Amino acid sequence: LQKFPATAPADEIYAAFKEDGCVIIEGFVPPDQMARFSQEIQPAMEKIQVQVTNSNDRVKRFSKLVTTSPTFRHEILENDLMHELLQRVFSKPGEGMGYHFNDTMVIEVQPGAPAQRLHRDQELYPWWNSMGPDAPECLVNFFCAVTPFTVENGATRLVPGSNRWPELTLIDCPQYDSVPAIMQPGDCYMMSGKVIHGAGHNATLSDQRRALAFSTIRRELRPVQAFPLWIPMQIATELSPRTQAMFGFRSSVHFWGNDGKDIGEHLGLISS
Amino acid sequence: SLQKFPATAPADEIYAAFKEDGVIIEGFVPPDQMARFSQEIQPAMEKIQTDRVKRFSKLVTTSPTFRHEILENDLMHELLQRVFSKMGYHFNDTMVIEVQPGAPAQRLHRDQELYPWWNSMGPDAPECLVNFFCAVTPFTVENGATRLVPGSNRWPELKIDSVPAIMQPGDCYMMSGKVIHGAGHNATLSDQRRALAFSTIRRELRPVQAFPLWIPMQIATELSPRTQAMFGFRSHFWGNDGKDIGEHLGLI
Ligand SMILES: O=C(O)CCC(=O)C(=O)O
Ligand SMILES: [Mn+2]
Ligand SMILES: [Mn+2]
Repeated sequence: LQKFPATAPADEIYAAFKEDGCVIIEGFVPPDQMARFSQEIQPAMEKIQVQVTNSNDRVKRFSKLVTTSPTFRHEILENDLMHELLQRVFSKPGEGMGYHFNDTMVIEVQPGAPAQRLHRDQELYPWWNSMGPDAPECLVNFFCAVTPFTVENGATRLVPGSNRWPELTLIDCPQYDSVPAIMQPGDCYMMSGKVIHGAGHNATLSDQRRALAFSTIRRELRPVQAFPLWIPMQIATELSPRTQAMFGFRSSVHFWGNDGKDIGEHLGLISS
Repeated sequence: SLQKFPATAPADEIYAAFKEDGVIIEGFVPPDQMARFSQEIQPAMEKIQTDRVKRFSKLVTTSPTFRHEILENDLMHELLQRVFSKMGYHFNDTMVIEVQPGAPAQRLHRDQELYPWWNSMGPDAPECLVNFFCAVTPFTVENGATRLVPGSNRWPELKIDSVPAIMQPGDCYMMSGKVIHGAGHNATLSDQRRALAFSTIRRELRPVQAFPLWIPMQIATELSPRTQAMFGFRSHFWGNDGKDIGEHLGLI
């Protein structure tokens, strides 16, 4: 797993991403912004009841971020490097923006919580493993640290070469060896949907491991969150245009449109 | 390699024909519904203007007959369950395409070029898109009936022999995204070939129409629950933290 500062050119960061399916970006989010956001979402996180048994076994998952945290909708969402890398991954010259959000979720592995099974994120699109290691990307998660990731508080366990394996399968597996995603608040891993990984078991006793996941998918795929339905137009009018398209308030013809027109015309976001 | 079945035909006998040839269903939509629907969308279609083809998608808001009768077709869902489910399908688009006198032939294509990676998955790939292309007015060799190619789905690598899609009002052609086809030249002087397209796609795929964002909720409440999920007003995809989006919108 290579590592870059977020001051590094996008061509550089994305090259390691293509090769290994997986890069680490240091200060991908400014640590002051991450702690404002984290502070802002805290009354809501406290209001979440942990379950013990499931992917929600002693894990907090919370997606109401753009509606709850001003720092998220105004500053954290407006990451230029993210869009450079997303552009390079998903977009074709002349087709607009080739990507949108699948989900934007804070995941907090509680203490004692168990190692999540080794999966690929692209198992969500069941057919995608068949196109093989040389398939186009469907999914890229920018899995960010809100609080520190240690090996023992549940840092994501990643397999670096998974990106290029012979047969991408449901991990029916013939090899049935993982590395922790150690990082500091503000860092992030940028992970292909081809990369095998899973949450780590939080062996600590009070270290609530908090993360901020930006799950992005190609324009032609349906997201797990019905964002433009449950986000209010009040918040949407505070987002930048590229961010409104991230959440399905714009079409920025091809998909998610109104008779070939952008849906944002209908919603008032675009005026002729 | 192209078969025709009634609408009383057993859905598997219909799905078995779809599967190997990539199926015609006579009387898919009852002719009297299709007739009334076409009457309701007619003012709005009057209100529309080198390509000499009219396309109209605001069917759920325009037409009570479509909204309440034509959308509720139990055979359309029996077949989509057999094609997509492991509700594992939703709508891609609902369009009235009306080809006008003199309009040229449209280029042959597979509908699944919309998801540009699907052809690479070959002729044994899972289905991404099913179109139920139902005839509103009659289709004839003259007025530009669709040209289709029946075995072109099963081809190893995804000027050409074809069949015209001859049908009466109410008949559908149920067509895989893998099937090559194209509207014909409308050579008539007066025959506006009107058609009704149900483009359906599997649940993991995005639609070209942002239905739940332009169909008003005054309409959305007068859809059956399966038809609300068809249009994106219910839901695991398209949710609200795993919870059904239907709740937050008040329909559940
Ligand atoms: O939190 C982690 O370490 C991984 C989480 C993950 O992979 C998921 O939420 O699907
Ligand atoms: Mn995952
Ligand atoms: Mn077509």
